[PDB]
Amino acid sequence: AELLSQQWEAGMSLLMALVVLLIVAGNVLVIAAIGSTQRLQTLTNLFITSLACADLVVGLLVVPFGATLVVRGTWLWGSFLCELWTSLDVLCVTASIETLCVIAIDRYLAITSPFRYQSLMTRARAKVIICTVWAISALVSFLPIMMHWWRDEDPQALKCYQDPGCCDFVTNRAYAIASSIISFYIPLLIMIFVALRVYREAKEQSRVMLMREHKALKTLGIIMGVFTLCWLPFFLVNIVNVFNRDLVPDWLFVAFNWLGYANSAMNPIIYCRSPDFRKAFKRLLA
Ligand SMILES: CC(C)CCC[C@@H](C)[C@H]1CC[C@H]2[C@@H]3CC=C4C[C@@H](OC(=O)CCC(=O)O)CC[C@]4(C)[C@H]3CC[C@]12C
Ligand SMILES: CC(C)CCC[C@@H](C)[C@H]1CC[C@H]2[C@@H]3CC=C4C[C@@H](OC(=O)CCC(=O)O)CC[C@]4(C)[C@H]3CC[C@]12C
Ligand SMILES: CCCCCCCCCC(=O)N(CCO)C[C@@H](O)[C@@H](O)[C@@H](O)[C@@H](O)CO
Ligand SMILES: CCCCCCCCCC(=O)N(CCO)C[C@@H](O)[C@@H](O)[C@@H](O)[C@@H](O)CO
Ligand SMILES: CCCCCCCCCC(=O)N(CCO)C[C@@H](O)[C@@H](O)[C@@H](O)[C@@H](O)CO
Ligand SMILES: CC(C)(C)NC[C@H](O)c1ccc(O)c(CO)c1
Ligand code: NA
Repeated sequence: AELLSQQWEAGMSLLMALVVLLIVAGNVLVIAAIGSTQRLQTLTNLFITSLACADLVVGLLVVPFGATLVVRGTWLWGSFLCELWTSLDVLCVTASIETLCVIAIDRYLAITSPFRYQSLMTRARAKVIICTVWAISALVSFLPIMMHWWRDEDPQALKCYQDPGCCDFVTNRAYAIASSIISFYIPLLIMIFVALRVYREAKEQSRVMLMREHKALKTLGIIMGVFTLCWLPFFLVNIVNVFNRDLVPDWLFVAFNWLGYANSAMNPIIYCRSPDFRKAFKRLLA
């Protein structure tokens, strides 16, 4: 009884601390490696840094908070922090997929208009892109949440909003679909379309130089495909719930959300296909 709890509490607190550590280590590495290598300060990696910041925010803030909830069984941090926690969660996924769109666009341009691309893309402009992405993302995630557009009238819903120990995120059907379409599905579709255009013009192509490039593009390809596998199952279930809560077991809907959080750990590992990243990872770790 009370032993079964202690075992679970402490073993979970461990797995959580491990994930926290892996995300936070992995992404600090990426930021520092780009931060301390002129070789690796390309325009494209500015977008990678932005992406790794998003994952960093999942490691320091999203996952710790969510861990305390999973381990201890309730929300211990009050109303305001619960909403702000939810905000940051939605914020991160949105910035992540929007940054992936920028990256696929950056690559499409650089590959079919290398001349137009050169005279257009500068450092001051890649900064503007990155902030515009974070602004759009914060707009679409904070405001509806802090304005309670996500709330429902249900008895269950109000049971939970009054209770300070509840941080369930029970939303209405409108917010569920709007949020999914605006935060995930639309950028997901843009990023697919632009990723297959990029793959067309990739095949339709000094040989050593082109192999090294296509290695980098596949890396980016993997980045995207894995982000899509980690999140697509959750946003599919998010939708289907609105029409039928009986079609998918609750535990799996929770699982799928964690799979999402887990994606924050994967990019630094995947960037180990790069010799340049790998040399900077070792040099840094001292
Ligand atoms: C409290 C929550 C909402 C988190 C707040 C996150 C933002 C304030 C962070 C996340 C991504 C960051 C950006 C990620 C990458 C860059 C690239 C970087 O480009 C450079 O001009 C210097 C890099 C170089 O040339 O070596 C400047 C900071 C900037 C715009 C960062 C500005 C601040 C951002 C938008
Ligand atoms: C809210 C959801 C439904 C929209 C998801 C779309 C975004 C992932 C992408 C699509 C096109 C992208 C835009 C493509 C081009 C630009 C111009 C870009 O470059 C500059 O403005 C620099 C020029 C300067 O120096 O002033 C700023 C970001 C922005 C709006 C990008 C922001 C992110 C956008 C809107
Ligand atoms: C959750 C994130 C949400 C971001 C919050 C919105 C802020 C809007 C962006 C912004 O304030 N800037 C654009 C950022 O590019 C200002 C910068 O231009 C600033 O640094 C300037 O003072 C100098 O560039 C000029 O000397
Ligand atoms: C970018 C995110 C944008 C989401 C914005 C959607 C806001 C829609 C407003 C809304 O739907 N409600 C008001 C909340 O402001 C709640 C109602 O849906 C609900 O309370 C009842 O009418 C139920 O009985 C369902 O029919
Ligand atoms: C509210 C009750 C929720 C209780 C269940 C919480 C599950 C904890 C989530 C977690 O950390 N993982 C399970 C994820 O389902 C492990 C992941 O790190 C794992 O998926 C990845 O390591 C691999 O997929 C890739 O190597
Ligand atoms: C329920 C909990 C843990 C806050 N998950 C939120 C989930 O990660 C999520 C992320 C992004 C989104 O756009 C939505 C929209 O329903 C939900
Ligand atoms: Na509550």
